Amino acid sequence: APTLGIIRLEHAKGLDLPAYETAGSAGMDLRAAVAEDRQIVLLPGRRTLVPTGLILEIPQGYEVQIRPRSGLAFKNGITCLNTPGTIDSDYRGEVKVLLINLGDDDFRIERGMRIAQAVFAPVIQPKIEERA
Amino acid sequence: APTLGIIRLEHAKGLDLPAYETAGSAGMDLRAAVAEDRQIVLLPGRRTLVPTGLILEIPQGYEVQIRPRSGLAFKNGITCLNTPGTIDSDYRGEVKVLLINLGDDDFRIERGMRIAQAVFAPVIQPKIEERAKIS
Amino acid sequence: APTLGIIRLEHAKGLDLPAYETAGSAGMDLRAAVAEDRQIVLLPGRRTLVPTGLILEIPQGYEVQIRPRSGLAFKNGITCLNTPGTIDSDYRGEVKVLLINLGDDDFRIERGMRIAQAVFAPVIQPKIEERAKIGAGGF
Repeated sequence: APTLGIIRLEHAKGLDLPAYETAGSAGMDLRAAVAEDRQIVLLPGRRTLVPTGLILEIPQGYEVQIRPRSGLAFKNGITCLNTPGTIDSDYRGEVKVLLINLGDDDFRIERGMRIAQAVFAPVIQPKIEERA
Repeated sequence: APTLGIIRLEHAKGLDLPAYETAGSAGMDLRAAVAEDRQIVLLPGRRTLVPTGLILEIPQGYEVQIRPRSGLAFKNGITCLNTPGTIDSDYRGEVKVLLINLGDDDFRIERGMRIAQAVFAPVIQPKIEERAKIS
Repeated sequence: APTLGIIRLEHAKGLDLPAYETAGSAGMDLRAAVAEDRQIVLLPGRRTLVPTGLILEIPQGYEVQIRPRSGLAFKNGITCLNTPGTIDSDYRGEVKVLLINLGDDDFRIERGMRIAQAVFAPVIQPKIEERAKIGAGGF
């Protein structure tokens, strides 16, 4: 099995590492690493980039997809706007989740809230051949 | 090849099992297993769960992704809000599809309508190693 | 490595083909093949199907996923409405990207603009077995 490296930045240190819940799980929940005293309200129609405080180190040949939580999508109409979000094996910046409120409630985002799921997947760079 | 188990519930009566159209197909189309003599109305901005009438039995090591139907996205602005929806090997509920109307017309959901596609894939759980420095 | 064939239609003449930025890139950017000195102005809440002028010949056992660019989603609220758009190995039509504007400002699509990314990956088909009796997936 490949190894996924995770660095917790300072604002993610008090939150758990991502992990698979069971041997059957497809993904790992990611949480909002906003400050405890800086909760936000995502208004209907609006979008916001939510920090996780994580840097991912994905080996060559793999990617991580950032997918929506189904519960939040159903209950509140919240989703990830750029889904599935593509984290490259090459990326060493912080992973951030772009949420959009496509419902009609004023949705509160708080530190520690589960906001998305990460799925680790193979990816290939094919030879690209122009043809007639 | 791995085997995907499918249970058809009673309200899926008369609807075929999902199947791949060809050896080249990446996904299987799912249909709306809603009551036969009713149209469900999905107004602009609204979302709703649509039953497929299927329980999937996905073997450990694999997942199913639920992806949008392109034709309904183009023609009516309809999509799957939580796309790509993740169904794991633990899940044994009925598969439901979360549609949202991001167009300007009343959209009518009818029995048998194709509403999404299912893509079956292996899933990998990498070893998670916390690191203090960029490698 | 497998080979992705790309046939260029007339309106993609003059444009760079899709290519990976680095050896670690998961996706390669797709460009709008609208006529030069033509524009698509996409108003808030509207969707439009943007031509790439490319046909992909993907070999069997693989698919291409059309996914959104993160920068357009963040900066403009633009996304791919049918994401991830599946292109299978049987598909020989022109690739067209279905953009929707979920932001507040107009979004102007111009020739050559990078409007999506394509991710190439293996795909499998399981055997399907009907059963009578008996996790992410529920709501």
